[PDB]
Amino acid sequence: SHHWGYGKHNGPEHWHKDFPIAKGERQSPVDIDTHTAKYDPSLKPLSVSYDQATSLRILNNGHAFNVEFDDSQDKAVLKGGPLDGTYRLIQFHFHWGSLDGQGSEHTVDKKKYAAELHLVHWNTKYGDFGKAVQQPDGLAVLGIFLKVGSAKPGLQKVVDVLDSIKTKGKSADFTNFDPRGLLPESLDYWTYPGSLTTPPLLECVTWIVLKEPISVSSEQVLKFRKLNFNGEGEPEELMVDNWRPAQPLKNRQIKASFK
Ligand SMILES: [Zn+2]
Repeated sequence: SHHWGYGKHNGPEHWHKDFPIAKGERQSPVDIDTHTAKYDPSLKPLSVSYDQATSLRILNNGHAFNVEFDDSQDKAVLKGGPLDGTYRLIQFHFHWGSLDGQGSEHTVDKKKYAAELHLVHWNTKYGDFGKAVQQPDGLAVLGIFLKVGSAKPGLQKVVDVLDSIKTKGKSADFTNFDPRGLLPESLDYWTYPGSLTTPPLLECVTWIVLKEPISVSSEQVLKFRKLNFNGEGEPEELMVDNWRPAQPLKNRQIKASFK
């Protein structure tokens, strides 16, 4: 079959066997070379409208945990920046490390952060998520780096329920979560065309990666690292290092929103 993971034999280096697009022209993540990434003055202001965001549930899918949202109307939408039209938030999740010095998928001048938050939106041009993922302009993912320092109050509600979804397949109701509480103070960003960073690795993503990291506490990070890849009863495999390394940039240019 096409089971995949982050281990020695089922991890990113081997994904291509089952998902040949893994060696495609627009794979993610990438290293962001700040020297070559040029200001684009044509990028419009980035707009997030999250006041009416409706979170539904949190689940451990054996690779990460996802917080899922009602995307049936324009209640949590990303617009502007590089984007044409309206993108609805469907879910967010994180990637993180076993150690603070690794965990991010994107890197900045080769620097790795402790983790990376992905807020996943899809383009209402296409009428549902399934249709959007099949298109180069189908998704917009807002990438937010985490470093370890001061606790992040707006993360605490997430961290506080991770004990209920320790293992693969677990889910719980998760309402009234405000994703605005996960944002940094500056929304300066880089953007480039790329892919899902997990199988099926489709090249449907406009990446928007914020320059300014959020700070989270070592306590919050420790809670992430206590999660399991495995299901209940199976041998323990700590959910850590669920990040894909930098892929070749190939022909692509990375644009900066800031002068
Ligand atoms: Zn992700």
